[PDB]
Amino acid sequence: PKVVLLLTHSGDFFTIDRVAEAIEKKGATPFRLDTDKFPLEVQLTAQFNGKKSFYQLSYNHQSIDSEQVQSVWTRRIWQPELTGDLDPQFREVCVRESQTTLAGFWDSLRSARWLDNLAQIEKAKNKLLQLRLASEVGLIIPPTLVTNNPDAAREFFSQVQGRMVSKLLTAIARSMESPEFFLYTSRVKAEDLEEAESLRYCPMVFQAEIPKQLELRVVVVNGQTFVGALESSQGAWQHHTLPDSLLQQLQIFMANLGLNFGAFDFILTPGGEYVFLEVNPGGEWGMLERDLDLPISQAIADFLVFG
Amino acid sequence: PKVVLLLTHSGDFFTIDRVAEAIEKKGATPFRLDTDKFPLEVQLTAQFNGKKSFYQLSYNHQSIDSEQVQSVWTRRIWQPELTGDLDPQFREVCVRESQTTLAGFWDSLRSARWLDNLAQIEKAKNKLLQLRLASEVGLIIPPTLVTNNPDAAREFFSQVQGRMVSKLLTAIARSMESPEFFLYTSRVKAEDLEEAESLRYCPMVFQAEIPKQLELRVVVVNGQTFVGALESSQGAWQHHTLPDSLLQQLQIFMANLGLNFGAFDFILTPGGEYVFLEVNPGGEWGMLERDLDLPISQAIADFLVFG
Repeated sequence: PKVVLLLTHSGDFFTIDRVAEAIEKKGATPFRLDTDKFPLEVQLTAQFNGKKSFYQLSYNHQSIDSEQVQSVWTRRIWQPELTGDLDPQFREVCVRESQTTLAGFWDSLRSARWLDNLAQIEKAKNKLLQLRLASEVGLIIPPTLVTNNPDAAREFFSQVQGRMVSKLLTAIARSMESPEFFLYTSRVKAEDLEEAESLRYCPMVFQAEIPKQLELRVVVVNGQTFVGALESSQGAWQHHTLPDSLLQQLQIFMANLGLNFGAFDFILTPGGEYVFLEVNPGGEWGMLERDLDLPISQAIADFLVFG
Repeated sequence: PKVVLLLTHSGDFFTIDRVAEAIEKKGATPFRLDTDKFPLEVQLTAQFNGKKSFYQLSYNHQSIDSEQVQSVWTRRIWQPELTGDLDPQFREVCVRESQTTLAGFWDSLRSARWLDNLAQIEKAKNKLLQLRLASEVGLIIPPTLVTNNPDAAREFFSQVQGRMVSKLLTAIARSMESPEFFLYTSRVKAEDLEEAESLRYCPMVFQAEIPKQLELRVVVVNGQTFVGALESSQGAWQHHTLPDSLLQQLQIFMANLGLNFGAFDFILTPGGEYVFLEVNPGGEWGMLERDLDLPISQAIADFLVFG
């Protein structure tokens, strides 16, 4: 009942600092676990006899056990950082046992309050489920195809009435002066071919390019909503008010993903329709808070320390 | 409402044949999807406009769409078979988009009856959660340690009263005359060191060796139980009756994993105590059915076609 576990990457700064400070101003104690640093710099131990099976965690000369953890913040769950040119089977077993051990430790925290529960996060990461559920709840989506059939993709390029089509893929953005990195959906233009031997029969996600006057970033924390907008014309986030009908749909989308935290990307078309693009793959909200003074970290701390 | 989807590996024979035939004797139509053959030989397509977003599946010149699927049998969910010496980033994207596309297709079958639902299976695969839950429900487990702290492992070797300790790892068994393969937990004896540079800080699972007069394979299908035993002394499965107190604990274990199908490994000690070892990692039941005429496939077909 005495620490808030904050799960991040070791190269994360602004968002973790704000949440961590908001947590201690509330009276609680945060503990930062860089998940990329397991297993090289983090030790986990658990013993089972049918007694209590609790876990002990050590990281940077600090240590906690699982009954101390009262809430968990899933800022970033990263794959194990493994250094070098390791033999492939040794590597495969290290990575698989590391993931298994971590999953064992997350299960030992099942009674803490999670923002958010890992099973929800893993499911919600899938863009195809997002689109299916968004359209079911009444959100507008861009026409979208997933296929490993080149014929079906060829046919899809003709049904987008007459617009461009892009391929979609999650990527990491790192440069741009600031020393932080972001997860974002890259959009390469689709100009066909049958090459890419190494991707020949591999499925891809294709989506109709939609015209925008605004990009929206909608961050929802436990029923609080925080909205930034960018004017689009090839930026600084600006305030924006969403209609309540859209907010109600977002909550139904969010409760069907089992999530209490979400960052959503929308566009507003010239015609004025809100189009859902995706749950932002990195849950990225730091620019909103600083550029606009939106107290997102406070709402995060509030959920973690008081529900 | 017109096919039972059977998810297997393309090198699976006995178990899929029995279930498939039991299904058609009931009046239903099975459709075999070898998941290892996606994406090279299986085509998946889905289109989203907010209309219906259904999926089309083709495999070996047969095709179905997701509204035809009434039930799904998760015999084997295998990673994508990818052939060759592919460029690592192309490979990484193919594999990640293949998994994403498959997960999209499984979501489109969310209204069919699953044996078992994939979220349960993925969670239940974790041996550490199995042990935690087994001891909570009152099943006896062998003393077990997971750690990447060599000191903690050293200490564990002294607390097993005075028995041998093995390391545990999931592996694939393929030879032994018969042309099928099995998932099983390998047990290498623990004789320490600080080498294995490639596994130096990597967690491992250590377990006290327990004496056995019997190994048990307990297969449960929708509240029906099927038990095989092997006499241990360095075999042919033989009948065995479990006490009802153990059966009640198994059902509580199974309902806490959200599973309607499970293959469990136990040992019976010389002293006569049933010790839980693990949910059999491959759900392996084929030898039981043939060596002992236990109608496991019939119970599987029955669940899939009628609930």
